Amino acid sequence: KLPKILIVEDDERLARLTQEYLIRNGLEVGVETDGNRAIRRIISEQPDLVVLDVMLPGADGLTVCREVRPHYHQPILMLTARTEDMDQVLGLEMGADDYVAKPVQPRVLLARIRALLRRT
Amino acid sequence: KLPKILIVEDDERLARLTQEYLIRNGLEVGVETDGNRAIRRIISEQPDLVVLDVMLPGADGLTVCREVRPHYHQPILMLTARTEDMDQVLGLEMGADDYVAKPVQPRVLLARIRALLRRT
Repeated sequence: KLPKILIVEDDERLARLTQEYLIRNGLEVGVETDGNRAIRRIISEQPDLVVLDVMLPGADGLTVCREVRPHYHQPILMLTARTEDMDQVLGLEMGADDYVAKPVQPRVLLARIRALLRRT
Repeated sequence: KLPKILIVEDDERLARLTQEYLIRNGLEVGVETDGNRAIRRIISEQPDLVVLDVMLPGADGLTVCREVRPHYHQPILMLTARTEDMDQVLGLEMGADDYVAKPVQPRVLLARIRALLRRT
């Protein structure tokens, strides 16, 4: 009965390294690399939390938020290299509960994931 | 029926400038400058959200957080110059829902406040 995390990240190698670390810290973690696939997968699998990049093939992160939010109310943590002020404000306003700059220290990501899961 | 914000910040001038900005954006905002006073004030006034610095006289931000949490369940956004990885993890683990580095752009702070209020 571990918390289920879905990592949505185009960088396959980065996604996996992040996945392995979170798994080592009491989380069950899956990885999706396509934005359109993420929308379908998030709605059907209903992860406890989504770690979401803004830049994605198929559908970008902002579009992923808009499309899943009517059917998915769990925390979404945006994790991206798109770190300008406008980008951050826009992500949050579109439905992300957090917006984190890459590269993120593993422990910091874990702490933010835990804090979000705490308020559900 | 505006959201009520309490800013807890030792820099009186910075606190006021931040207060004025948030007020201009549909928030009711108060300012507290002492950690010990903040604990009493947060518990009794029950703000909809607290903007909380780590560095405070009387009682530090982590202590304030620790002390109010059994009697205060609303969002706490830590806003501080204490930006080390360990500091961030500790703040979140202590009960903060967000942890933001100073100086923060006004629009970004507003967005984070709204996202946090959204999750109640």
